[PDB]
Amino acid sequence: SMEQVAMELRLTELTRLLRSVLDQLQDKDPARIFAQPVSLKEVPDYLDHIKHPMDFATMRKRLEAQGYKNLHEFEEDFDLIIDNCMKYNARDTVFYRAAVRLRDQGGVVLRQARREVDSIG
Repeated sequence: SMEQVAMELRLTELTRLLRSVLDQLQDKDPARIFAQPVSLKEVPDYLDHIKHPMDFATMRKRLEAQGYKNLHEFEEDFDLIIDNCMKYNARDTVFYRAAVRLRDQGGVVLRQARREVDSIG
């Protein structure tokens, strides 16, 4: 149907905008601390601590399959990156501190993303 095509075009355009958002957020992680999944070979107890691991590569795979239906879903995954790190790692660590800085800098990007999503529909 044409209605299904139009819905698919909207999903495509949202995907484009989320890819730009994802790039901008990942730039706020210049140390690449959040670039890849925590390795269960290197941190074998991780899943006893963190029930829903997340990282930028994992988000990028979901995005490229058009797996985010709305901005809320995308934000959920970004917040997992930050919140998982702030639980597993202590306050005095470079990991925790990177997460705080990513959260604070990313908030700015996400504030304008939300306006764009709503504005363009």
